Amino acid sequence: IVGGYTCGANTVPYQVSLNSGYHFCGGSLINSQWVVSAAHCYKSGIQVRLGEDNINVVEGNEQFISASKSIVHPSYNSNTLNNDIMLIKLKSAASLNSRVASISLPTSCASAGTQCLISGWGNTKSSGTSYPDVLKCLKAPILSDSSCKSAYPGQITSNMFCAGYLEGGKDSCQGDSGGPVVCSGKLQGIVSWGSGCAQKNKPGVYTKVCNYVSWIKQTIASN
Ligand SMILES: [Ca+2]
Repeated sequence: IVGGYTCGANTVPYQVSLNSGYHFCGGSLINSQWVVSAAHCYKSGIQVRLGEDNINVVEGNEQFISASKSIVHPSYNSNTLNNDIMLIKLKSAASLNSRVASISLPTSCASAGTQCLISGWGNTKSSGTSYPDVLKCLKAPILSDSSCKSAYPGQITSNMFCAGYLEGGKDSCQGDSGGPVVCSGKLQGIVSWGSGCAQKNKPGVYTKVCNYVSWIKQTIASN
């Protein structure tokens, strides 16, 4: 997260870190057994780390649970990033309390102008590289479809939305991938892609979670 703020420990209780020897992506806990992330975050041997603030220090609220199975969206295209969503099942159910909690799925899509919270452990610099140990947060609005398409001609599908600031300086970034965009207590987006980070006229692009609720529910019901 570039141009954000330190969230505070366990203030984003649905945020998870996906670990394969190291943090590599975010995700969102949506029930005791399941995490939503980006399909571009797929790999084998994932450990889901819940209850994290400092990802390099054991601070007392962590639950580390291996994934039993990952399900990339059936129509994910890794070239275009269309349908950039994946479900991850935990081998055992997480213990839920106020520091580790699920986030609700949307029942309606969010509109441009809605304010959201984007979070993660990704790079905090728009030029060069600095990875934080503690969770970072950014409040940002959803942008209009027309501004999003104008920013990224030929690239924005009906399964994507832009959020952030056209002036630059405030965005998600590498290592935030897969993490949440939460608006009015609902998971509306997944950190997906963008041109660099925090660049002028190049806002963040997010997977439009409301399009996937049917798939998520039916997949959980049978897996
Ligand atoms: Ca920790």
